[PDB]
Order: sequence, then C-alpha cells, then structure tokens
Amino acid sequence: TREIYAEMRCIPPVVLRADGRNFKNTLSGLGFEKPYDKTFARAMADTAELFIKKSGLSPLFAYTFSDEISFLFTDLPFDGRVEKIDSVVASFLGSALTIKLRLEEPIAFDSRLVALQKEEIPEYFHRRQLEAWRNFVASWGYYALRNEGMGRNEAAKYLKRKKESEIHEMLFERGINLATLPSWQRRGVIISKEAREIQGFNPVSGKEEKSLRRKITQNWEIPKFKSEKGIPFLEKLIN
Amino acid sequence: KTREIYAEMRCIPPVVLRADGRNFKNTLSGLGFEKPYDKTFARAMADTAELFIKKSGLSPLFAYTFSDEISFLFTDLPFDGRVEKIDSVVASFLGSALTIKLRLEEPIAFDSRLVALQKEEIPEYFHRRQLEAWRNFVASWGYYALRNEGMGRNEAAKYLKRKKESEIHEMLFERGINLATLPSWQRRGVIISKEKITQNWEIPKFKSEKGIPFLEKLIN
Amino acid sequence: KTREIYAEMRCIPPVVLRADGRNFKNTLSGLGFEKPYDKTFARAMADTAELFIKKSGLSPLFAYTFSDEISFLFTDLPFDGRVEKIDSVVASFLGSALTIKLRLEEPIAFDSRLVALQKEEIPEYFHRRQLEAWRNFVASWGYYALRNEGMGRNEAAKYLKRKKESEIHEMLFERGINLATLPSWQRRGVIISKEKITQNWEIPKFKSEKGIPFLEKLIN
Amino acid sequence: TREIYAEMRCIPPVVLRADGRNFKNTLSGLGFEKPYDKTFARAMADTAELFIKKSGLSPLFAYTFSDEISFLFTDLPFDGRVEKIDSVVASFLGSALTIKLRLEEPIAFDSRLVALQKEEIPEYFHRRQLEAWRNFVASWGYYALRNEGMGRNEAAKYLKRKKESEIHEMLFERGINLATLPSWQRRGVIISKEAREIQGFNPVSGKEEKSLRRKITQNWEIPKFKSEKGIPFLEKLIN
Repeated sequence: TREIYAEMRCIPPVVLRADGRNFKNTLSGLGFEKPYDKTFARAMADTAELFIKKSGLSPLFAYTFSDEISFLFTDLPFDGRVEKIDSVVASFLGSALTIKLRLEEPIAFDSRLVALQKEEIPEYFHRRQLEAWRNFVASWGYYALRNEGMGRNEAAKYLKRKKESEIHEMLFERGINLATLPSWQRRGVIISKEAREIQGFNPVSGKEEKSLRRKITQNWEIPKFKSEKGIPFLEKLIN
Repeated sequence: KTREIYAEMRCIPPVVLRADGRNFKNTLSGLGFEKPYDKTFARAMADTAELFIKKSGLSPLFAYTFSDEISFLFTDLPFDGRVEKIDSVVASFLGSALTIKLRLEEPIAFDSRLVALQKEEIPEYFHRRQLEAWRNFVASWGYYALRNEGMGRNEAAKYLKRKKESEIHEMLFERGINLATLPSWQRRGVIISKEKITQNWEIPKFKSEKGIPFLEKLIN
Repeated sequence: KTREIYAEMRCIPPVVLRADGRNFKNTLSGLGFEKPYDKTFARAMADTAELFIKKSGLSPLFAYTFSDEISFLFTDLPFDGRVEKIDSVVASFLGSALTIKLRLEEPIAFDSRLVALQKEEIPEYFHRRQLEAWRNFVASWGYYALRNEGMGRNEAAKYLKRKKESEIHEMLFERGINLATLPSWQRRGVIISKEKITQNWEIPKFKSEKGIPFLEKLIN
Repeated sequence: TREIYAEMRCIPPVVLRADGRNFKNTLSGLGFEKPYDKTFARAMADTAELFIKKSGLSPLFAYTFSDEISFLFTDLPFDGRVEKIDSVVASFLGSALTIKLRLEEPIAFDSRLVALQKEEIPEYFHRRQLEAWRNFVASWGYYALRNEGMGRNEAAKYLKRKKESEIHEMLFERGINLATLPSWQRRGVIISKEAREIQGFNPVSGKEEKSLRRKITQNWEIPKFKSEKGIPFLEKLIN
C-alpha cells in the first residue's frame, strides 16, 4: 500500500468546489473583454452544464461566478473516494472549459470537497454568494484604478484599505454605478436539470404529443439566497 | 474553512503522481484511432507530459507514460504537499493539454493519485510500471489478433485470462505477429525529461544492464 | 510540524467514536473471569464509560457498551474535530480507566475509530451495534455449551459457522439454556447517560415500540 | 463505508510521538516532588520499556522526557493504519503508566505520527532533545518563581519574556545552578533492546554457559545527539 490517500473517503452531502488556477495569467493576452467578458461567463456556465450532462456523475445543481464552480452532491460518485472525485471532476472541467473557449494553451482547475451536514447547505451557498458580491466590487474597483494609470500592486494595497461605500465613491467618480450592472455579475449563475410542460408534434410521427421531456437550464437572474424570494428558491433546488 | 476537511491532507517528498485516463476507450472513440495501438494517440500523451513539464510551473524530475497513464516524479513538492491541490490541478492541467493536443470535441478526464515512496524504493516503482506496460502490451495485441479471427468480444476476453503469456505469445507468432520486434514505445513506454525537454521513445528495460544506470541518472 | 501530516485530518459533527478492546481474551486472561460472560468485567466496562463521561472533560451525549466495545455519541466535537487527537486521547483515557476499575497487573489497550454519520442515520448506527451485540451473544453461549460437551477448540468454532442461528438456538434449548431469558445486558448491552449519570442495564431493542422513542430521547 | 479514517495509512519510517495530556492537572495533588520527581521519570522510562516488551509492536527504540515518549518504527504495525496505531499505542501507554504509578484516577496520552524520510530521522531527535532543554529551563524557572510568591499566569508571561541567560541569572539568585543537575533532566532517556556478552551458570543444569541473551536497557546518561559523541550514538540506534 503505497497509494495511501486512495482509500480516503467522504460521506454525503458534499459540495465540490472547483476554482480556476491563476486564470488572470493563463488567460491573459487572449483578448477577453475587461473586467467582465460575457463570452467567458457563458463558457463557465456551459462547462457546468456539460459536466451535468456528460460526466456520468450526478450533481443536483451547479453554482458559478468568476472562476469557480460549486457542485452539490447527494449521490456520491466513485464511492466517495476523495482523490478520485477531486482529480476527475477538476479534469473534466479543465477539458470542457478548454473546448468551450477553444484554448490553445492549457489551463487548470483545483478542486476541494466541502464536508457539510444537510441543514448547513443553504448557508454554504450564502457564503459563496457573499464572495460573489465581494469579487464583483473588487473586479470593477481594480478595473477603474488601472484605467486611472494605477499600478498592479498599488491598486491591490488600495483595495484592501478602503471600504465598500468608499470604493463605491471612487467607482462613481469614474462614471461607474454598480446598481446598473447585470444581476449575474454580482449574484452568479445556477445550472440545474429541470422538467417543464411540453406540448408538440412528434419529430417522426408527427402527431401532437404532451410526452414531457428533461432539460438542463441556466438561470442568469437568480435571487439573493439569503432573502425573502431566495430562501424557497434554494430549498427547492436542494429539496 | 473547517468544512474543507481534506484541504490540509498532506504528503512528504519524494512522491510520484500517477494520472490515468478515465474511460478513454469510450470517450476517445469516434476519433477513429487505429487498433490496437495508434501512434497519434501516443504522441499526444507524450506531448501532453512535455507541455506539463514546460508550462505547469511545477517541477517534476521526469515523466513516464504508456497506454492511458502518465507518472511524474517529484522530489520538490508542489503546493506544500497538499494532496487535494496536487491531484486536482495536475489532472486538470493534463485534461486541458490532451484536449488541445487532440483538438477534442467532447470532454475527457484523467484521475490522479499520489504514490508515497522512500527514496530507495523509487527505481522499483518504475520497474512495476514498466512491467504493467509489458502486460498491457501483450493483452492488447492478443485481443486484437483474436478479434481478427472472428472472435466475439467477451469470448476473446475469456481466452486471454485462461491462457498463459507463453501461449498468447506462441499464438501471436503463428499468425505473423512477433511481440519482440513490435515498436519499443508500445512494449516499454516513453520517458520525457529535461536535458531542453526530450522524449525518449527507445528506452531500456529498467532492471537490465543499461537500464539500471539509466534510471539512476533520471532520479539523480 | 509539516511532518505531522495526519495532525490536521479532521471530522465534522455529529460523530460516533467506537472503542474496542484489543486482544482482551489473551491480555485479561489470568483474571480468571467466568465463562462465557462475567458480570464483573461488564461492570468494569460500564463504569469505565461512566468515568469518561464524568471526568474526561469531553462531552459525549451517551455511551453504549457490550462485549469489549464502547460507542460514544458526540454532537459537540472534542479538539476541534482533530481525528488523531480524538482517537488517541479517548482510547488512552479508556485504557487508563479500565486498568483502574480492574486494578490490572499487566497493560491492556483499546483501539478507536470515528464513524461519520448524518444526523438522520444515527439511530440506524446503534441498531447495527445492538444487532452485533445479539450476534455475539448467540455465538458465545453456543461456543460455551459446545466446549462443555467435550468439543475441541477449533471444532466448536466450525460448528458455529456451519449451522444457522435457529439451530444453535434449538441446540442451546435442548441442553437447558434458554437464550430469551438470559440477562438483558448480555443480549442487548448497557446504556450510560446523563440524567447525574445513570447505567441502564435493561434497555429495549432499539427498533421496537418502546425502543424507537427511547433512542430519540438519548439523541435529543 | 462510514468509517472513513479507518483506511488512512502511513509508510515507514515513522515516529510515533505520545504526549501526556494535561498531566499538570490530572497528576496534581498526588504528592509528586516538584519540579522533578525521579519516581515519575522512572515510571515513564519503565512504561516505554513495558511497551517495547509486551505490546507486540516492534519499535527500534524509545526516547522520553517530561511527559512525552517517541517511538521509532521501521517495521510498521497494523499495516500502517493511522487510526489503529495512534489509538492502540496511546492506550497501551495510558494503561502501562497507570500500572507503574498505581494511579487511582485516569490519565490520557495523545498520539501523533511523524512522517519522516530515513535521512531526516537524526534531525527529528535533535529537535526533540532541543525541546527537552527548553522544558528543563522552563520547569526550573517556573519552580523558582512560584517559590518567590509568584502567581500562575504571572510566572507564565514572565518566562516567555526574558532570555535563557536572564532566566539563568534569576535561577542563580535562588541558589540554582542548572549545570549541577543530572544529565537526564535536560537530555531525556533512551530505552532500547540490547545484546550483551553473557557468561553464567545455567539455572537448571547448572553448567557454565556463554549462550547470549537479550535485554531492554534504559540509558539515563545519553550524549547530546548533535555533537561529536552523539552522532555515532544515534546512528547506531537507528542503523
């Protein structure tokens, strides 16, 4: 037994979180719109969807923003083997993103398992959404500084210093009002399997039919999870 | 977070990472690769290993690949020895690189695992690998020749388990297939290493006269 | 240190710790315990579990013991969920306590393991334990009666594997031993819990009419 | 598989380090001489010896000082299962110490595995011996302060503050010179199996005999490991 981590295991429910490694460098100089490129955001959501459709593993849904994708598993893949889950999921993702963006140089996702109890699941996504807010503010904040001749580390030390209302002020003197930007930049996107009422003509027959069908749907206008609308939304995705 | 409980799982040098293609015979079907071996697939694997040594930012001593697998030797541990990080990032990078080398239309995936070794056991690790390369070589060609006789899928699979290697060899030899002279990379695998990065497609058996100091040079 | 690589291995609540006596039938021989069960040994185990709940500083919800084993339920995780620490300190404390309760002259040892559970699976865990208590009960008495017929060590061991439980029962019944009325603690084990700390030597079967809410009260 | 840590493994060589948990409280008020009780130190060494003799596990040797015992394993017990090694060793130790000291209330050792490479082993014991030095100084230092009407936390904040030459000075104004104390208080004790030349009369025969025999020996006068004498000493114990 020299493969000492190979038997290491988790139990459901579990979230797998995958995060782009150093995308700011490995995707630099490739022509992506700054500070937000909607083609990239589509590729991330499409990557989560491809995983849900073709990976053979069965997550309830995915949640993505910036460079991260979180999957919730109630049914554990590979008998819960941690090395196998982390490596295979991160690998499928690196390959799927590489196909969606037609990359010519390789990228990598990391992966980690988040060990949760059922009742803790909504709070996990609260925290991820709060991080999406913080990344929203930082990405625009950074963008604005750099446009004001700022330097790399200069803008970095800057952002840590001030406060959100402050950074809002600076953003405002550069013509940027964060309340005008699309919901998804600050809230992220949800990808899940859905069943919906379907009434159509059979492609072969072609008789009228109500035989229902399945689809993977991307939701680009999600509520804030920790809110009036958000609580039943999240609990519905989880069951 | 204290919910990321595997995140501090760690390892110590030296370590071997072994990545292995998940279900490639289904997911790479439809590229119409030649049976039972396709040197285009093998160039892609070796190139993938080379791209990793060049551009991953991690510092493996060398790589050893055959079939769907690639082993990397690290004496210098990436990510402070963090297992989840090492396994996930390395499998992900390889998945990205191979997807590029083959310009795939559908996604593939590598798995990944750490092999903990003492410095003195390192040669024996690669010997065990090369021996699995040989065993997989024999089985593939055996399977191929059988199927080409009109053998059924499962039936050929049974024949291979029943008979000994010596009989499969004789069987291949009757039909015009000589295991000893088929290309080296199929029988023994390929070594990718720095000094510039070089792919050695004609390697010695590791526990032979020339093989013993060949491996020690790679390990230093 | 970064060489103490298991030291951050962690777990999340709720958890069950199960400690089990290592090789007691050799190491506690020479105390001349009555076969096949000795209530002095069982008082020592239950007292040991009570001493742990009282004086260990850790906060288990309750304990469940039979044979050489003790299970503890924690919803509040000791040592921030650190596995090496939890397993080592709990097994050590138990080893010390049992060594006191029996005033031993030679050292014994418990092993220890964490059982990761979801809150809803907790009742089923103890049901599986109680079922192992029943199975061990049957096997012990069967072994005892056989040996007392002039059966050989290994031979009695064979008989027990061959025959079904229904036959071992009938066999015990022929000889005057009635499994149904032998003391409850032997058949079902003992529960030790706070409210003051109480040892319940007469517990329900956990998945019966009275058992179902009995377990839920212990779990809260 | 709910026993998720049960398959977790290590490879040789490995050191198991066991440390008394809170002995300062659980052994308080029991009548042990302060700040050093040689009966306690004998019990620790005898406990390591009992482990080496009766546990069935095969460590090359043990090293003990204050409340800790380190075992070096080249042959891994229980197929290298971490939960089993940590629990069983700590348990055997808690029971053996409880027998040696005839305790009436229970104690506990913790246990941790130290994953090492062969060439790293001497340096591990260097560090442990350096910690033995530091504990030597702290135990006497603390003892002296308390005798000078000092308080618990008062003496604690004190010890962290000053330096060894300073603490030596304070020790000196209380009549204490650390160079006069026994080597073992500052260097620890080594317990190992040894073979030695034996010439005696057979207890049964009783003919003169040279048939050699084995013994476990405690060495209470060990060298400093990282020194002229110490280097071949340690390398000899390890091989």
